[PDB]
Order: sequence, then C-alpha cells, then structure tokens
Amino acid sequence: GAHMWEEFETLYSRKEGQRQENKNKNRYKNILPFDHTRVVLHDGDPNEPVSDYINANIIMPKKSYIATQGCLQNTVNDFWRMVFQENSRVIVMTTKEVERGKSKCVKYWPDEYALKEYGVMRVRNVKESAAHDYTLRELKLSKVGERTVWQYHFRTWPDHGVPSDPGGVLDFLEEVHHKQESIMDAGPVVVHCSAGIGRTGTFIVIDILIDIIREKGVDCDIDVPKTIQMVRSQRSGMVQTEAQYRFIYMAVQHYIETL
Repeated sequence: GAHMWEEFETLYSRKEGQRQENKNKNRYKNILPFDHTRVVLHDGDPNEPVSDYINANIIMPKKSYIATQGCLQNTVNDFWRMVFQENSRVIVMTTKEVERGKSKCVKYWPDEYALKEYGVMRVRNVKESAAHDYTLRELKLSKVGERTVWQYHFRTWPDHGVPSDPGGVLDFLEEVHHKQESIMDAGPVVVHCSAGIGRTGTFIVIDILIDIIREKGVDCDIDVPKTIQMVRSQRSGMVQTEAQYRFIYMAVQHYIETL
C-alpha cells in the first residue's frame, strides 16, 4: 500500500562531470552524473577533444529512464545526440522554460510547423496538442547526414512547492505510459527539470511505483524509501524536498484509488 511509514529525513564517482572540459556543460557546478550510469555520447565531432559528455544518467528500476537537466544553449545539440543515440521516443519536460524569472531550460524544440537543425540532428515540429496540464509536441527527429519523438511538456507545476493534488500528474503519466508502450522497442523515457533531480526524481519514482502496481496489483508490496534509494544510486539526490516526498505517496495512493 501507499502509506508513509518513514519520514523524509531518514533518507560513487562523478569524475567525468568534474573534468575541466565539461564545466560549462553543467547547469549547477555540484550536481553531476555518476560515471557508472552516465549517458556516454558517441559519434562526436572529431575536432572536439571531449564530445562524450552530457549531464544525464540512465535510471534502471521493462522501462528505463534518462534523468537529465534542462538544456543550456551550448548543450541543446548534445541533448538531441542523446535522444537519437538512445532511441528515446518520449520526452517528459517538467518545468516551464522560465520560472519566477529564472531560466530552467533553453527551448530545444522548434515552433509548431517549423523545423530546425541542431548540429547534426534535424527536428520538425508537426503538431502540438494543448491539454489542461500539458502540451504534447509531435516531433520528427533525423540525422542531417527519422523517428517520431513525443514531447510531453507539463505546464501546471507550481513555481513554489508541489501540486496540491496529483490528478494532473497522474493523467500526464498515464498518457506517457500508453505512448511509450505504443512504440515498438522504444528506448528510455527522457525526463528533465532544471537540475534533473527534484521534479525529475519525483516523476520517475511515481512512475516506477505505478508500474509495479500495474504488474503486481493494488495490494503489492510498495517501499518508497527503498525505491528512492535505488534511484539515488543512479543519479545523486533524486527527490529533493519533503513536499516532493509527500507528493509521491499522495500520487500513488490516488493511483490505487482509480483501481
């Protein structure tokens, strides 16, 4: 069940992220990907001494995730290299571009009915669908030298705290779940927020727990702290605040109530 038995307060090398060549690829100087789960980018420009780095980790709980930060202007091209290489077909964006006057993510997609080239990658935005809690962008990604990538852009997360009820997040996650399952052998679902750890960890942990309930039923063994620790062994500090922690339990409880 989804009861909170333990309080929030009860809750590996990062050498590549620490290298001088990669300093400007990190949004926050001290939030870095673990070496053992980082996404290693291949096929980089041979003129660049270091072309294999993005601040992102694979999260393996079948479904896997890439937890990453919001793009910086100088990491947009690497973000698309990552999506292409990993065969990702769904992107979950959990922030506005700007929140309370601070940039959280550079716009890395073209406007509806436009195409842009980001380095070696070509992205066409063929249709946007604007729901109460999110916008869905149907993107087409190809190497300049094609696959559909569905970007689910959550709109309603408050600029302070967490949503006071999880209905919007649950509806969003359910659409993401069906979309991912509709695409044969799709790669990891990309999930991002500013730093790629707070909102990103909250969405990923909820989704992991809901997927357990899908396979094992409403009465299955749930252990939220254990699940958070497991994700934290793959990217530092996933789930940042006590409100996020309480929100996870509330979302799973509500999910269970739908069944």
